[PDB]
Amino acid sequence: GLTPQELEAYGISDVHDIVYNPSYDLLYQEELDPSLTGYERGVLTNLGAVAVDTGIFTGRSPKDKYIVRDDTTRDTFWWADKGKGKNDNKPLSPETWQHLKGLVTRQLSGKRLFVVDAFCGANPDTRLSVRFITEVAWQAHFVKNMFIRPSDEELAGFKPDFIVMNGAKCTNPQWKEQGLNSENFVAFNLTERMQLIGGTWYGGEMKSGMFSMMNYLLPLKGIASMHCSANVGEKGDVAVFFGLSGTGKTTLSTDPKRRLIGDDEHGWDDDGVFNFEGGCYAKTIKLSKEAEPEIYNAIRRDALLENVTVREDGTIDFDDGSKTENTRVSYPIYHIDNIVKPVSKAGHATKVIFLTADAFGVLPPVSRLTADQTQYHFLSGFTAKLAGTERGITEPTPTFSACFGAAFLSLHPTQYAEVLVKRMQAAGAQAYLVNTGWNGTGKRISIKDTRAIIDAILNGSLDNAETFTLPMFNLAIPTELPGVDTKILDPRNTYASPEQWQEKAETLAKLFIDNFDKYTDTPAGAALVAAGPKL
Ligand SMILES: Nc1ncnc2c1ncn2[C@@H]1O[C@H](COP(=O)(O)OP(=O)(O)OP(=O)(O)O)[C@@H](O)[C@H]1O
Ligand SMILES: [Mg+2]
Ligand SMILES: [Mn+2]
Ligand SMILES: [Mn+2]
Repeated sequence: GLTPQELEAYGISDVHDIVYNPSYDLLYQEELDPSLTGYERGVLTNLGAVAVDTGIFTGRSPKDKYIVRDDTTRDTFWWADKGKGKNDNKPLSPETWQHLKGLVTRQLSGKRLFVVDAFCGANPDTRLSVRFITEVAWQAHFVKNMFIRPSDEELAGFKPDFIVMNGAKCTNPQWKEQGLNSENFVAFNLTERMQLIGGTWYGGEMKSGMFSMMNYLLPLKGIASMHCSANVGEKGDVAVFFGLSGTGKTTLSTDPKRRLIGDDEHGWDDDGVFNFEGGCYAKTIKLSKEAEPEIYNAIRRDALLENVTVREDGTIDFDDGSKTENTRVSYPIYHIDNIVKPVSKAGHATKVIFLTADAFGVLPPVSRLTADQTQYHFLSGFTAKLAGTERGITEPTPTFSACFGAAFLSLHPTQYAEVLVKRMQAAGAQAYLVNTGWNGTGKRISIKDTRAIIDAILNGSLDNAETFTLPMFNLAIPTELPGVDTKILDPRNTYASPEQWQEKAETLAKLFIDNFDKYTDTPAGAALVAAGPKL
């Protein structure tokens, strides 16, 4: 356990009630306490899982993310203001940090506090020992699910390496005078080894905050740090699935034929690929028990639903995105039946899958990448969406996010690329581009077809298939694949003619070219242009 004087050390005073390492049973009764008000309230669903609303913030707030610039961070961080590409790593002063710390520590003072000790990183040599402090039971539940739950033995010798103080209920009235974005804040200090959260209740800030910290510390020690899911076959063949939010990393890694290593966040060291987390954070929008039975089955007692609409009878409307499109459920990883255990890690990845949801309907469902294309597409980090749907228009809107996760990058995209390539080359890994998004049907490729594509990548079918070169993007695509619909494999087949596809392909290529130009300020970047799409 821990004493109230141990919290004083952090600046939190007069804490009468400390709930250290709350059990799942305790979190359940806390959440369902009928006297809770506002966003603290949990409701019990017919699936046995507790549902909560995360408040005004139903996703991350990258515009409120700040990192203290000091002698420890100055020369290594990928700062928002240093002319090295757009990012959310906005510099914060030590003085302004101290003000934010006072807000949170005063807010947590005199309150009933939940303290969750956990690990970020499956390996003792590189894991953070994180102490999370919160005044909201469901927030403690979120981190219990999403971080590695220490054994009783590990708890006895637990020494925090990082402190996360969640003061969601407090705001910053000085934000205007302090040059900040809003009264809310998601702040990091690498000198004091601390994250502070104010204003936003969204639990994801804690998950993505610690990921940002691993993304900083690990590649500085030669370890790749990756926004990917990962799984392993019976033979010990490991695959990682990169991709932006909504591209299928959680959906497609949850494959009953494969043992799940992890959902979202992985390191790659001398020994192999290892999960940072102790749980999975699935999307539930339009969730289908038939399409995703394993994810659906995971939704039960100890899972935590977010922003879903719950009917009066306790049933959930998974289709209802009224509160948000970003409806989620966290659950501890063992809610998945086939997982790597007791420790979430395996060997070196030999299959590297880049997932993308191409709203432009240009990209093939699968193509095997060249070495240079792998690098080009990794730095590009493309996905798109239909932004106009609620208005009855397409509005395909592109996102280029370096390393398929620029939002969590603490170092230059190039540093992530370099270490990924080093690990890939030593392992003889191969890379694949998968479009889990749209084609000329104006509809998304089915989950079934995509799963059958993944099967073909993993089992070697794709590697041994006859291929030809898709024009413009110069992508090796197969003529056919076992278990896959042949028509869809060539992105041109779902339009009236190849020329209608070409119109869209030219548009998309120009976006890639315009976007990549920022990487050409170096000889290696400039050399990668040849691997990109060509008009
Ligand atoms: N062909 C397809 N392949 C994969 N997912 C699909 C497909 N068609 C529809 N989907 C839906 O797209 C979403 C993919 O979301 P998923 O949870 O895998 O995102 P993610 O890549 O894990 O993102 P995050 O980093 O935010 O966790 C799900 O809602 C899934 O039901
Ligand atoms: Mg996911
Ligand atoms: Mn007192
Ligand atoms: Mn993610």
